[PDB]
Amino acid sequence: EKASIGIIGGSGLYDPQILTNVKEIKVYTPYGEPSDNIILGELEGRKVAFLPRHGRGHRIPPHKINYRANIWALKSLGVKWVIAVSAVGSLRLDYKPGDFVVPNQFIDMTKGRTYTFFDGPTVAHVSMADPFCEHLRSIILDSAKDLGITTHDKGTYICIEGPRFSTRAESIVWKEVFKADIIGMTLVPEVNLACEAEMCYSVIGMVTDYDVFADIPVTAEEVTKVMAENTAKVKKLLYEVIRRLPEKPDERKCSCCQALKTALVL
Amino acid sequence: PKEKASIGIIGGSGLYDPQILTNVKEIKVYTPYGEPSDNIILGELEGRKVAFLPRHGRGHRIPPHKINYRANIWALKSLGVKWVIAVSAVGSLRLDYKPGDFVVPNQFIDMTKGRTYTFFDGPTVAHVSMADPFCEHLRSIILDSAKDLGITTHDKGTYICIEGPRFSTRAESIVWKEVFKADIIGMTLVPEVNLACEAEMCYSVIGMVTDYDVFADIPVTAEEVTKVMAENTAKVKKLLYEVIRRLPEKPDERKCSCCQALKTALV
Amino acid sequence: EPKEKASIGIIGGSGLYDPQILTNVKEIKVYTPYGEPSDNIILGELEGRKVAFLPRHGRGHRIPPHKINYRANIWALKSLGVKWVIAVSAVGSLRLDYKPGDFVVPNQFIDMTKGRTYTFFDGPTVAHVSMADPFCEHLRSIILDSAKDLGITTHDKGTYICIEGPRFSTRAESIVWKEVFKADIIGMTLVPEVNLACEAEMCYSVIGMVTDYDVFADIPVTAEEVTKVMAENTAKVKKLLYEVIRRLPEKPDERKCSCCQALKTALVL
Repeated sequence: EKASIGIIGGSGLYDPQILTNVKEIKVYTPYGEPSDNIILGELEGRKVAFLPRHGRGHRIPPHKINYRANIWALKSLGVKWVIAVSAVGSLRLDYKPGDFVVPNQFIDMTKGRTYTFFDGPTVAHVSMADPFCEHLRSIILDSAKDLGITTHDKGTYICIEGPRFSTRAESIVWKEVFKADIIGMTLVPEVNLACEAEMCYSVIGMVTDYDVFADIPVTAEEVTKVMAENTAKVKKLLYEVIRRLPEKPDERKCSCCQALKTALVL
Repeated sequence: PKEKASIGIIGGSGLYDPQILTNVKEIKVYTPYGEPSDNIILGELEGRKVAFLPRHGRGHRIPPHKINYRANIWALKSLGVKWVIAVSAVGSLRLDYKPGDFVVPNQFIDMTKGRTYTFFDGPTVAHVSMADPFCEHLRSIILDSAKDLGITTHDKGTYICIEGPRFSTRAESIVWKEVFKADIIGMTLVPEVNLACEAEMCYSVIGMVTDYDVFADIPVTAEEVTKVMAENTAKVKKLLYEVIRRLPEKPDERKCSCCQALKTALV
Repeated sequence: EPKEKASIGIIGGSGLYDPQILTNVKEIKVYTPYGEPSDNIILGELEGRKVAFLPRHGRGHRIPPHKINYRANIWALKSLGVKWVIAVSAVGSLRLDYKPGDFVVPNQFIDMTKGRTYTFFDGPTVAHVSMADPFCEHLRSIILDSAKDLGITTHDKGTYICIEGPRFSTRAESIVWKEVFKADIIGMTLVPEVNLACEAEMCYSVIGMVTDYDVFADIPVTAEEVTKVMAENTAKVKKLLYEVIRRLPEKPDERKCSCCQALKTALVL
């Protein structure tokens, strides 16, 4: 009924043969219900919570995910580290399908989501100049290097509304104009909320395809396919990362861990 | 007697021409999303069953951001529509696309902000590909017809869709043109085009240039759009009817990017 | 007994309002077709000028930017007869020469908000107001003439990029707002306030108070650093504000007011 590490990804990242106290729980939140029941497990004495953002059978599209419930639920369990795993399209020929990316920045191009837990009467404006948690980013990168997994160490993730994929003119713009490196649909508001909940959050992006600006454009089908072929990789990465996580992130290396001290308008 | 049409026309009122269409009948259709912008007008043109649906409603009482896009596209699909010719007034972002010229865009950039973008809210998740958002089969027939009629029609273009209803700010417009490199601008394309694609229809818009956006003698006005529009409504109707006369029964799938959109879009 | 009236509207933070310079203070509550305004409106007189103060975030700043009832606020001022609307707002800077403590009277904006209500016209009357020059030039020049006479540093032009918030920009977003969109300042409340004021045919202008550089700077913008600096310059805007009000003609000059006759040409017939 407690966990310090939260894993938000796809189904199956859950490895039942390496996690000990499995347990499934349902948590009610002031925002309705999470994408699914949360799976609690133990890994080397580390209490972990798995929450597939699309639900177990991938029934919830990006624009319908109850992001507030998911992040709130994790927070209510005591989660401090959140490792978010996401399939992403690449906007540069050197970030190739199969490669991983641990972005350090994002650009929000979503349109009708709920972006914050603060709707009033308490107004807060969290700083997100460096939106991700550096502590978790470097452990993920350290682990990726030891495991020999190709992983770019920086990158700007442009989050679009979806569900449809980008138009070729849009994609040229994301790449040439906004200078984004990778593209997806679920980062925002997940990352905003995790920050406002003062969690140390980082995303591992798995490059599935070149976006549009390429040879044979992105299909929902090729994404699901390349994903499977690299799910095994992230599971290894994931577990190795969890094995190395200190009990709490270092505040000096966590931009959002004290986000609220300076974000409330008083 | 099941009411059917293979061709859908979405534009302004008027396009529909009383005694030009022969077996005209008005119908109201109920959809899982509420009601379409207006009753649909069914008619025949040389044995071609056609459905007209003015997206703003007959008296133009519905603004761009309030259009029930899902109801409109779902209604056309339920009637058996395969081809959808969308006609829209647009502002030009380049001195060579002039008021009076038409444009058949091949791309778009979506800058809208609070509309409903899809028919797929769950539990079936779908991510339709839109690299080439329009139906090439329809675009070329429209261009062929334009050429035969001698109607100036640019054969490509990036349509940037803004939320509106207010028109762009000069700084926005400089960005749409110099940065985004868009060619024409309007407010109703998205999500109409997303939805038509998800409904696996062959869809293409005819943009009627109405004004230069902000860089022009006097900036774009709603009155100016309505003015130049009428002056060219006559041209689109001719174009329109010529296009319909030439349409094959079904679009050629090899030339229709969305005609089989779902086979590959479901997760 | 006499109906509530004001020709000037001030929308900003609490604090601009002052008991010693506005004479017949009266607090009123106005109901609108959109619900209620961010707070009760404070009516007062300044040199025989009837003024209305409306703090857009509410007196205790309990309403965030994305939750403000912009339609109610604008409609309430309109119903009181307001013709000049001076909007005051804390903003971040996207250029090193626009410094904290400087003021800016923008002449352009770029809307990057995402889920707000942008217009009073949802049908059946469709209207597309022109906004090529979004602000009211008449008010802008009076503000600038007043700033110059008071010796208050005030940039006379600028593109305000409005973001959805409430979280502050990412460093990658800020580089894009600055290098790509070329915006000069950044804030969260301009749109749809400015759209609505224009559609109401009001002569509207914002005085932006630079509070901080945005992420491309010393150490990134914090909510707390905007609170600290704002206060240090609230005194400046109050002087500016009052001097501006002292000079306002009865009605703006339509030839110097892009939105004052906005509806004549915006309705679809």
